[PDB]
Amino acid sequence: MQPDAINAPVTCCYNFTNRKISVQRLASYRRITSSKCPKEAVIFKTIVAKEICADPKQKWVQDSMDHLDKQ
Repeated sequence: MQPDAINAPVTCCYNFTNRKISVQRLASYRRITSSKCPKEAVIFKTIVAKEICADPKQKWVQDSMDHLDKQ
């Protein structure tokens, strides 16, 4: 499949944020799935360039995808 992602760094989330984030401040996102991680997650990159770990299961989270996907 991959060429040789074995040397690629692996990024995982260990806890999730508890405060919802404004759509006006989210710049991007990415899904965390590597089986090397304790669990699935979403990493939101903010307008002030901060990266936050969020629960895939939360509505605010999912709706934030919708808006970034241009809804």
